[PDB]
Amino acid sequence: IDNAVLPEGSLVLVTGANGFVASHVVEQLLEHGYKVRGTARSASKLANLQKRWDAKYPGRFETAVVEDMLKQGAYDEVIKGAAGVAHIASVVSFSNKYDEVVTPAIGGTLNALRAAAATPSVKRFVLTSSTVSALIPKPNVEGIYLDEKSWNLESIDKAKTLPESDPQKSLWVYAASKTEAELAAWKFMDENKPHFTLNAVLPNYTIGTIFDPETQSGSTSGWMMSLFNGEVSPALALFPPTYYVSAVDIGLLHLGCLVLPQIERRRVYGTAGTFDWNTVLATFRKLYPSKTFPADFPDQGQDLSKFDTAPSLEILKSLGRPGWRSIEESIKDLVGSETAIQ
Amino acid sequence: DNAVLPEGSLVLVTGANGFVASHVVEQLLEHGYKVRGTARSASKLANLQKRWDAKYPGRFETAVVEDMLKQGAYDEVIKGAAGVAHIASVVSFSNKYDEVVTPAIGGTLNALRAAAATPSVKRFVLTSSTVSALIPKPNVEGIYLDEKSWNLESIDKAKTLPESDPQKSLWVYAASKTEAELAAWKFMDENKPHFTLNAVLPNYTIGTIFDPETQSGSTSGWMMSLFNGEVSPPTYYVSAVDIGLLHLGCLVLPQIERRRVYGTAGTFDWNTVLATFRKLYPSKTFPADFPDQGQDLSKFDTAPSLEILKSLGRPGWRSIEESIKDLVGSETAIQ
Repeated sequence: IDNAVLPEGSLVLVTGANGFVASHVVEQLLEHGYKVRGTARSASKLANLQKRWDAKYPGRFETAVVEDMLKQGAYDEVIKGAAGVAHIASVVSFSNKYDEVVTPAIGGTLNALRAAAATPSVKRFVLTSSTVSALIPKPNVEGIYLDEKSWNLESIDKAKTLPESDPQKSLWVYAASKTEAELAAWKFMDENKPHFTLNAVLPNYTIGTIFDPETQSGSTSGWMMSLFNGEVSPALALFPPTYYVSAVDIGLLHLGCLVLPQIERRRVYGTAGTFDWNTVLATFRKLYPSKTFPADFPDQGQDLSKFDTAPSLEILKSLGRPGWRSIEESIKDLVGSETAIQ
Repeated sequence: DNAVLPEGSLVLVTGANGFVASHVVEQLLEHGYKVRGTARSASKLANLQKRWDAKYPGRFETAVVEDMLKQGAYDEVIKGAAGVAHIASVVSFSNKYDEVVTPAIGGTLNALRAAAATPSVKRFVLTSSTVSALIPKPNVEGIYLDEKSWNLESIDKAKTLPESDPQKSLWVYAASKTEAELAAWKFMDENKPHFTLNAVLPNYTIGTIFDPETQSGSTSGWMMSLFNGEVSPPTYYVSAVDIGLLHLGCLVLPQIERRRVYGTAGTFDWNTVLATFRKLYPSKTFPADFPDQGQDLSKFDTAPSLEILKSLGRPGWRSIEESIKDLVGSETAIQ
């Protein structure tokens, strides 16, 4: 990558590297000649992915264990030698209680940022936020344009007082946690003025290959894979139409945020195009004509929102892509195509 | 395609001046049908007659029916009609159960008798309500409404509730709608007439008010009063255009016979409405959010409704923001 701010062969720390989106960030870093150190709560969580990257990119990926993401000093050992950091602000919804979900998301982000501020070698930091830090997808709402100034401020209070019976409450709690974490990151940058530059990537609904299905199935692509296999969730039919984005493209967006000189203090939207479950089902049926699939879902309406994707397309162009990968190609990355083996 | 009423046929719409009825009329006229619309006086239809004379020239005609109950009331106006849409409206000039419920049944039975004596009438659609199935109550699990659900409870409740009960008028309205729809289905079974009956059961209808001077005593009229800052259970909304489409499908679609068709698009409360008002009119000031009304946990069997909408060219229910926009518009800075 010409004029890269992180030299070729530099080491990037990717937190939560076992996660589905994170594993695509790692893969695109490795694909472009960078070394990666990936953290997980236990070595077992990375063993399969470690096996894949040792085969695919020998000697370029290393597992690092961070048992407590919140503990002070948690990243102080693993960050040493890193020229960049990719922190994925993951949300653990083991509970309905706002404080149990939102606070660890902020706390993990601040901990990673503190570690970077104490490491002079770190030059770039990329935070994985979400489009929910701008808005919750709402079908058939006109006049929604999201840009780098759009913030989901409402989600913070809304997530606190929604009825438990509301089918969308978990989505709102996830939105509050992503919003609060991204806000905390930008506030950290302004208050502490650290030596590194921060960028945020805001993926929407990421569709792509699941490298290790046994552990990565609790992901956007994992849910789509369960649908492919004939599973239907009641929350599935109440999910709003939204934007998809290819998992490779999301990995590229993080790579550009880490290495490209023209990308500083940006919020980069991962929003390729709109979709609903019936477009997914139609693509399943074309890719596997012999397979039986669930029936079409009742109409969920249409997403009329639009996103300012100018820095995203700039990054994609700088990294050699004509534009967004198509949903049909993205879905094919996930489920493959029907083959008659002879 | 395959409409059971020929294209260009005449439909009699009773009470055509009413808000819901006027949307039934508009959707019939929009689809190339002729409409004869009745009202208690010509004055109640003059404004609507002017609008439909402009929008659909020569396709709407006013007919005066002073007494909806009197025998023979529809004998002239029904002649030549291939369909009848009777809106079972409820006149709440009184709290007395007998004074409210009895005319609702009597008008329905009179319309049905007129259709039974007119061979040209092939389809009859009755405007009932979701209150003929249930009265909305917040935070009740396991409520599923289907075409067998009947609000039998409302009949006794409406007669003996205390006057101080804030819900008493709603229960009397529920009893009138239930008793009228029951009477219609019982008429079909006892008299076995030549035409087919369908019922549309709207919930809270939201849409454009064609004639504000006369149509404001409606669900949409109440919302417009809130929009204008007046404050005078959570339930399902439905777009007024969708309700008109549901009546049209009940009148012309071959796949729809002896059905109770729910107009129930999605749940809402007044604070959802106020939020939509504030977004549509950022400069305008509106009433404060209401105290928590609870949540509507009921679900409706909307299978024939969605079949009708699909057959008439729609992807599904019209959205609440689109429906509220139909009613109040959006803020404009005129240059």
